Amino acid sequence: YEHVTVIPNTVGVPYKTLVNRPGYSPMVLEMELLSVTLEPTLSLDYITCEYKTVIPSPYVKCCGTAECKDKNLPDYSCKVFTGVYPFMWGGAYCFCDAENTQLSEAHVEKSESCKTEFASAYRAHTASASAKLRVLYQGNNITVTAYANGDHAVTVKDAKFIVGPMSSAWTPFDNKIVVYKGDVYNMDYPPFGAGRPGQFGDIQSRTPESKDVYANTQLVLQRPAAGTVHVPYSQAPSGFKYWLKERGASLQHTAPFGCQIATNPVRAVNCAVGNMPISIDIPEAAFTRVVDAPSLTDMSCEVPACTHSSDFGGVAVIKYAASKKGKCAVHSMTNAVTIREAEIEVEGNSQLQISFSTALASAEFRVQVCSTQVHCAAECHPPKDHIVNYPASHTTLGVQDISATAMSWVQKITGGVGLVVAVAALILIVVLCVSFSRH
Amino acid sequence: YEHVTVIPNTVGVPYKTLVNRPGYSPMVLEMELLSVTLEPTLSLDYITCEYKTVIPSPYVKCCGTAECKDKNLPDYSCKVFTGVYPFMWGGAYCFCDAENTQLSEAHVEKSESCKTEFASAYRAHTASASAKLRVLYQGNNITVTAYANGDHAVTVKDAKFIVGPMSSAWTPFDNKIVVYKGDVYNMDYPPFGAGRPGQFGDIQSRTPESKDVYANTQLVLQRPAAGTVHVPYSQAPSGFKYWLKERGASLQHTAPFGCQIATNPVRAVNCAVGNMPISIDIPEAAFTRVVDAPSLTDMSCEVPACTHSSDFGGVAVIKYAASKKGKCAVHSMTNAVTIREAEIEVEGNSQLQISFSTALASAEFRVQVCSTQVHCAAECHPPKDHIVNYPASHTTLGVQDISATAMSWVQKITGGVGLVVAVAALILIVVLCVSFSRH
Repeated sequence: YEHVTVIPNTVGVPYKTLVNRPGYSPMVLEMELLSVTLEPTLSLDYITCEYKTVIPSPYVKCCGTAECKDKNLPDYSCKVFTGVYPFMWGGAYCFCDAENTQLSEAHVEKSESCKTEFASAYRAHTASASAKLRVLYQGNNITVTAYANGDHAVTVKDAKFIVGPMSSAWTPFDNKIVVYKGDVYNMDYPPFGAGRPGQFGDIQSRTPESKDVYANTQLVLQRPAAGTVHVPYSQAPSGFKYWLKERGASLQHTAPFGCQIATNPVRAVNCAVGNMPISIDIPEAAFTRVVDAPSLTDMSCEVPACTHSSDFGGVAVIKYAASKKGKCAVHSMTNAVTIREAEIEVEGNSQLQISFSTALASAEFRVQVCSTQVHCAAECHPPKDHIVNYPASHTTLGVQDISATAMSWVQKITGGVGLVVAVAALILIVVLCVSFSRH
Repeated sequence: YEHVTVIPNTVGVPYKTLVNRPGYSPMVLEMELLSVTLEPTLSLDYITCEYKTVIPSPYVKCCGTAECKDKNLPDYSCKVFTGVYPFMWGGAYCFCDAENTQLSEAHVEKSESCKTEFASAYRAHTASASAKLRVLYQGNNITVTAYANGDHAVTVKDAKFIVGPMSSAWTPFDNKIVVYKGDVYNMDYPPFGAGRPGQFGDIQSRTPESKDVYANTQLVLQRPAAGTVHVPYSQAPSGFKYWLKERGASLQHTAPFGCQIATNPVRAVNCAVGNMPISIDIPEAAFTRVVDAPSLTDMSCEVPACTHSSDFGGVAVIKYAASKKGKCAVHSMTNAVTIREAEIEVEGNSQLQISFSTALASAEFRVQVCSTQVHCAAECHPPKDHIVNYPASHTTLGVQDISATAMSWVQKITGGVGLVVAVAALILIVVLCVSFSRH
């Protein structure tokens, strides 16, 4: 028997689906999503990290002008400074006090630390959805793991499950993301080979191990002074270190729908978006014939107490004549009231007790037990706790088409006004009938 | 100077662009795509290959009934047959006949051959398009390799090139593809865990090395021939072998737009779809001032021959007076005529020869030789050959462009009819003016 149902894409909340196969006792399956994951497919664009500036010992040519040639190093710079008269600990270094020049050169390369401390610029395309589903099949708690793309059917206890496709293709991740450690950011990182100084991406490489490094640090060599032998320079500070200080909140804290973000690999977890279709193939052996099942008679419902609040604030007690001893499923006949128990055992002429959750001020519902039904009704009190740390178990909130009891006031006013109109209309019609009877 | 152009994605066809930077001599660049690759990102769903049926020696109970035990092997089947009296080469298997029964069992495993002979079922997402561009820059042929997503900067000869984004996101690959050796197919392969016997994907595993194997071969054990111990069975033939025989044409033979398909990695090459924006950052050192360039005066164009053969069969000769020896860039002032030469060397008082390709019946066009322009005209002949082995170098012409100078027939006829209308209109106007002058 193929049964198809749809549940909201929420986590930690059970849903009930009724399986009606004629000739067999009704079956109720309790389904709960334990985890939902959207895993994006990523392609690495580049790695950015802290740069290292390399400055070889300066060359001093005492008598004559020093010269250098262009090099192909990532951000190479070279300059010759004239009129220098450098000193060492033992006194002046250079004999000539004229035509004395210093040759300074420097280049930029990726730091060795880039193998450990770096940010990865990734491109996101599409995501593969998957989920862990708990199903109360045959009274047992069975965990079903499958992809949520309408594929990868899995079989547990001879029951085949197909999950998805998802009703929504929304993801918390943008096309461009940056991953540092456990933190993922929706950052529009600059194009490879065209980074800017003092900003994220000032130094770039395709992979951590690559020797191909782009660098733009605006490294400028400065003149030495006061007889010193140093090689001063002006260079923009690493944009990586600046970014780390100014990262701001990551998607783990800013993403909508309560999405959790994880890395290694990158995942979006338990996003409350859209819904998830589920198709279950149920073996014929899983069904009990109505002739073998218990059949209840002379049933009646009472409701000792009710609070219209979360976590099943209502309680109902139903008296039944068991007839044959056995067990059967219990299901609500309305979406306004949800019953916690999926099934009960019936014996003798005892009463059954079930709990329920509703947003209704007046709980008006029917309960189906062992293929027969009773009518339950109660006035439900409000909660005292304004706020709770768990999601509501009831289906929805009150709507214009749903109201409390003792609302006969609305009917009485509507009826009274409608009567006044009906009478006024009749009086005018009768007078007109007379008017048209003239001549 | 940043120069932005758009060229067609047709590979092997050069396009020229004019760089107009006021104060400097006009520069002409030639660009040709050598290769365009659309490389899809793939995610493996499953591997399918030939299955191996495993049948262990049967068990014969000489005087009694054997029983089967359940097993969790991928397609396990077991049956016990009665009334069997098997023989060996040396005589009957046992003394007892009527109570003699046989137990046969079998299961299915993926073949060890699946390591080298298998088809991979992939899902495709997006393509990381890239291109290899040939550029004529400063008189030299340079090669630029870059991604075509618009986010990759490549600098050559101090000139920065940006390629893309692509004007089209079309790919020859569908969302679901199957790859065997060098052959990629677009097929809706069956979902994992739910294959069908005798069809592709009858036996599946997530990876070639996986021990988790799904199989649906509909293996049924049959009763052995009397007097024998063999184990007969009915099983669907491998769907992999059937698929190999019925594969049909591969995408490299069926794909639109002349796409070439290759595997390892899977990619589409040189698809003639849409166009590709290119942005070039040209350094000031690359430019020559108008005062540095030769000035060309008193020049005229003569066209000794023209055929619209699409092979640059047209020839034009331009007589010029140059102020000094040097080089000038040459560019067509119309899209109907393309000139093969990007630049010409000019000296003293002489003439230069260039070749061109057009589809015009009458080659009326202007040519910019340096800082000045000359007008060319010719009557062009058709080619003798019907078919060529290369794409046309000329562009597509509209209705107003294909017309010859013989179109003066249209003007004479249209003018004649227009004159008749103008006169008839005048006659009516004059009569109406008189008509209201006498009433």
